Amino acid sequence: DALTLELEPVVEANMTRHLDTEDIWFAHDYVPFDQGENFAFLGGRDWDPSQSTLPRTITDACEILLILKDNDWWGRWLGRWTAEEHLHAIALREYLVVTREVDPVANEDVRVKYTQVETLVYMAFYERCGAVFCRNLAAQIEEPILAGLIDRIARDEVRHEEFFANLVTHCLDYTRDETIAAIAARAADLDVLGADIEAYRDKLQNVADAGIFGKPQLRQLISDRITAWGLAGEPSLKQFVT
Ligand SMILES: [Mn+2]
Repeated sequence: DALTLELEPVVEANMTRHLDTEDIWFAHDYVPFDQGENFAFLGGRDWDPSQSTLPRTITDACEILLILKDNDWWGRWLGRWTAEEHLHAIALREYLVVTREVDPVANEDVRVKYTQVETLVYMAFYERCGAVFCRNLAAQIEEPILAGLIDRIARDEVRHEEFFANLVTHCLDYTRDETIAAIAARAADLDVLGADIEAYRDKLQNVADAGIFGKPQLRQLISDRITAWGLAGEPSLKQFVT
């Protein structure tokens, strides 16, 4: 269709950029397997609170990320983007279970319509949320392995945002008032990361209190993203700009 055909040269240029500037990392390289130990089923010991040494703010933030991450040139991009997201989820899970920093039972227990433009706009904001969250988190982590891991993730999220946001720029050029309306509607309705997670109210409040991510960070990044599209004085969006 017509939008897909408009976007293909932009998808190509961005895929080309993303590949030529790639600096590939592996989840397994950020996991201190030497510290791992058998659980009680295999003759070791089960988890208990004494095994966790990281601040609860840091582990709450990581559990939120993990939950979110677990859930044609364009096809080439979606496949690449998907694999990067997946990579993040593996690294986080493996770090967490090897180090025993959280109760692994909790996170392993099986018992517990958008237009195309609307979708690209949503993803640009959502990746920017990811990038701010992981940047702020990495900056508060003193444990160097984990700090390294989260910093890798943050750098990928910057790249994700750049890619989606560039597609949105081409949408603003091809089909302006549609794109603006989509930005207005997302700006009004976006919530903090993990707002949809059942029973995470306490964890969200804790990561907000630490300044990693909350309503103030969300409000500012929304203003910055609108501004970065050159839309800061656009009449229907000035109410989301600080
Ligand atoms: Mn991402």
